[PDB]
Amino acid sequence: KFPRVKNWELGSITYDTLCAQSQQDGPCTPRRCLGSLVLPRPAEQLLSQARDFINQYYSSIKRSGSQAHEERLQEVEAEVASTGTYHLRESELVFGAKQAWRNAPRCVGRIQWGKLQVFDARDCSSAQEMFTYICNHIKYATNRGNLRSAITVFPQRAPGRGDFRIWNSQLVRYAGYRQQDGSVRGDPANVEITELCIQHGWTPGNGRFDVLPLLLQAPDEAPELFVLPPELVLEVPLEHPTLEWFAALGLRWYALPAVSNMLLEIGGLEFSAAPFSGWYMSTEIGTRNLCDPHRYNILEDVAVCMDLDTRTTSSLWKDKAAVEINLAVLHSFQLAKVTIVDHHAATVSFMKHLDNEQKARGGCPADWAWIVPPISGSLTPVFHQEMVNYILSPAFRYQPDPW
Amino acid sequence: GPKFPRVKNWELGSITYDTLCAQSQQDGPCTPRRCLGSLVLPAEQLLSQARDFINQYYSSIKRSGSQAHEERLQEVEAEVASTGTYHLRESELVFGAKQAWRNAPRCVGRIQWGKLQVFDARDCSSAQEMFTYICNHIKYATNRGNLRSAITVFPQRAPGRGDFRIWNSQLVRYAGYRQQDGSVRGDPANVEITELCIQHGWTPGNGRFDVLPLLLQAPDEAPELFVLPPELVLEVPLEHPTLEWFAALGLRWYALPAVSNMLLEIGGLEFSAAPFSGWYMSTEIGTRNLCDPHRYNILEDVAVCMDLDTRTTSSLWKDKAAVEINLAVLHSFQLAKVTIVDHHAATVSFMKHLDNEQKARGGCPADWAWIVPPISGSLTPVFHQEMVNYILSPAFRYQPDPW
Ligand code: HEM
Ligand code: HEM
Ligand SMILES: Cc1cc(N)nc(C[C@H]2CNC[C@H]2OCCNCC(F)(F)[C@H]2CCCCN2)c1
Ligand SMILES: Cc1cc(N)nc(C[C@H]2CNC[C@H]2OCCNCC(F)(F)[C@H]2CCCCN2)c1
Ligand SMILES: C[C@H](O)[C@H](O)[C@H]1CNc2nc(N)[nH]c(=O)c2N1
Ligand SMILES: C[C@H](O)[C@H](O)[C@H]1CNc2nc(N)[nH]c(=O)c2N1
Ligand SMILES: [Zn+2]
Repeated sequence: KFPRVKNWELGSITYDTLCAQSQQDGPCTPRRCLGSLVLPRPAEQLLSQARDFINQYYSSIKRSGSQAHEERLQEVEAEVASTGTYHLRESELVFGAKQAWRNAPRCVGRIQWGKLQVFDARDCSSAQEMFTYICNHIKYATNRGNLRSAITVFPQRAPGRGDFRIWNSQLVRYAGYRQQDGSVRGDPANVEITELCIQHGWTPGNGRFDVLPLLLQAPDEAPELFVLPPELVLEVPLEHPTLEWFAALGLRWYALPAVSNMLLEIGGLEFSAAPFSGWYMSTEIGTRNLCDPHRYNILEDVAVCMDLDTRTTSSLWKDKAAVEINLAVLHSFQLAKVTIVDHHAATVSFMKHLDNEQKARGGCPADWAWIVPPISGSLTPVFHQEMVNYILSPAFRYQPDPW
Repeated sequence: GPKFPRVKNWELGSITYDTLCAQSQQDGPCTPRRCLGSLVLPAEQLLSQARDFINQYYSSIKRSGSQAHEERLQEVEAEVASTGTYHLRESELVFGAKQAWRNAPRCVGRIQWGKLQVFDARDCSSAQEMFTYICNHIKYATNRGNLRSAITVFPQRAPGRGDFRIWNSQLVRYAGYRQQDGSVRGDPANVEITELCIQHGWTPGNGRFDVLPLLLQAPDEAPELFVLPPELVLEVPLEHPTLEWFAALGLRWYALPAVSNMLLEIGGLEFSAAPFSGWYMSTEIGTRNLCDPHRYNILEDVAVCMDLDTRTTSSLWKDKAAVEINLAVLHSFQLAKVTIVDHHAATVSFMKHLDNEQKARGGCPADWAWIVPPISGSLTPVFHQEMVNYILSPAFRYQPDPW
């Protein structure tokens, strides 16, 4: 019934009781664990998700059962009855947004869950206006390098009609251009998205860090191409504290990590375009983005500059180079005065967050494989921490690509 | 598509469906409501388990349905009916032991499953004879440095009769002495067992690396204490290819990783004392044993020698040091010409193992968090491989400490 969660470093032990407020099923069954997969494959249902969410809200501001709580429940019943749907009040939205981040099992930065700038964008009618909002969000979130976490929430989905979508997977993304030789200049992860921009009229550059434009989609209309004003997009050239040759690799990364393809579910309403951003954890860039074989895959290159022995694996040239790369990122950011958090600091404050959430809620859904960073795993306290994963609502979801 | 778990590799973009999981006759800890994937520990019934394994045996020799097959079946239910247990034929045992290693979701060494040496010790009747048996195992398996995989199978559980048990978790372990100061000299993992040996008559050593004696338990007797002749316990003094001072730390490790407290379950029958052994992956010693906060914890020590800034996380001092320590392990094992495998090579052969298993059985149960190494996760290909975990049989199980 209630599972026992141990830390193998300290011998400490908790019991997750939060996991009973899970109303949504995951992929595992008693017969096989599938917890390592990246993805899945009526008035009544909405009304109870809403009732539950409203109760969560009035609880969150300790007014459960009071006057405004009663009339608000009746307001919702009344609106669903007559229309098959309802709408959120600004504050209610702001609550749900904070809560869906709080509930995200794969986010290691949740210590921050309470500090979130919310832009109400539900009064959007054109892709033009989407672009305007997307630009104010960026200017806000970037703040000359002192990064502030943000979300912008575009109009909810509606059964009569198509969705507001941002086709881009991230507001800021580097193009991936497919060469004659069947190789890739730029980011391999963004090949298909770079192809769409082009087909919808974009003139492409041909460097390895060409910021893609945005494809914005208003209901039931063709998507529209908007170029991001280059001064909004704060980038960081990568140099290395001791290695003078590093900078000449002309490596660089963008400051703002802002996901833009996930759906935000609150009280069983759905928000198909609701981009969110915080700040990077170094490993995201130094390890995944630059060292993944199916990304920029710079490991061999760097290591050769370091003059390490590539011939065998036991000289540990991959690990050696991986470290200098993450190192380079941290220095470069810290030097350009842009918010960055290394994997040690981040995981330490996630242990803290686990402890906060323990006393506050009786648990914390967490996805161990995603919370443990991609280098130096066991070197970080989270490695040694048993974790329970489950789905609480409000939530972010994956949704299908609009095309 | 197919109605079995679909299994993606994200570096390569390749897909497989796991049909092997259908063969799983036993629940693990996950449910649709919550994933417990990351948790470390979780007469009538006999006959059908036995029937199952006999069916497996006959499959493996291509004889499903035949006179010998069905006679063996008749033979087994005769024995159970008459006495409540039954006994394995020699080759049946060899098959099952190899099948339990093949079936183990948390071992990355499984590409070698077919090449294991099975020592039958079901005739053993004393703790002296147990000791002898263990000595031969260590001898054979150590093979002067050219390591050979082995298991020594002692007699099974009996209805109302005491188990054959090895009290030590591993055949070779270093002492852990609790200090009046609060600290621990030696390996803190081994505090209890060290204390259980002194209590049973061992005269303790003084060191960070004192090899423990064996507590061996014949059925229904107190455990007897046996000291391994030093010449049998092959150890590797640690040193660094280039950092000359490392050899001065006086760190060392033993060659033979030999688990000894696991239960081996074949077709219903339970072998409570059936120690097995292989060769190390570099990271077991260099990253867990030596760098864990709750073990030798030598990360700080080493970083000071390398002269890193240990006053801030973002110097990645832990990362740097851990890489040199892992490197020190490989160089030192290579130098002493003792078998070892680094995390890269190992993870590569596990991908090949996965490919093989797909073709042979249609899947491979795999505990992702456990397969992926404790440094350089995403640098090894297993990190990009989705894994299904489920329990097949023959199996190795954890089992309660005998005391
Ligand atoms: C504020 C600083 C933040 C840090 C340091 C951080 C860190 C991370 C990291 C390391 C991941 C793993 C992602 C990957 O490797 O692709 C992640 C995922 C995630 N984070 Fe954050 N995060 C931050 C802010 C936020 C904010 C503001 C939100 C929402 C408003 C958020 C919600 C999420 C979600 C929903 C995921 C899941 C990605 C997925 O399922 O694919 N995080 N975060
Ligand atoms: C041949 C060389 C082998 C290598 C390189 C290897 C590698 C590993 C590694 C790295 C682990 C994880 C250990 C940890 O960090 O706690 C492991 C676990 C395991 N291995 Fe192996 N293995 C080898 C041979 C064997 C053999 C001969 C057996 C038995 C026949 C075996 C059975 C197991 C089992 C049952 C586990 C799970 C331990 C647990 O559940 O705590 N392996 N293996
Ligand atoms: C808000 C926030 C802060 C932060 N530091 N980091 C993040 C994750 C970002 C950064 N670094 C990767 C990206 O994460 C994007 C979410 N995951 C992407 C994916 F891998 F799942 C694929 C497959 C299916 C869905 C689409 N893309 C978010
Ligand atoms: C046969 C073989 C080959 C190899 N390379 N490596 C091994 C694992 C050994 C060595 N290095 C770790 C140890 O694995 C032993 C089992 N690990 C789990 C544990 F240590 F946490 C505890 C708690 C649960 C109960 C059991 N023991 C075996
Ligand atoms: C298949 C596996 O689950 C996948 O490669 C995961 C592993 N852990 C991860 N962890 C984080 N933080 N981000 C990721 O994208 C992944 N990818
Ligand atoms: C807490 C977490 O489940 C635990 O620390 C696991 C993670 N992966 C592991 N993987 C291996 N090979 N060995 C281990 O001991 C662990 N420990
Ligand atoms: Zn699971």
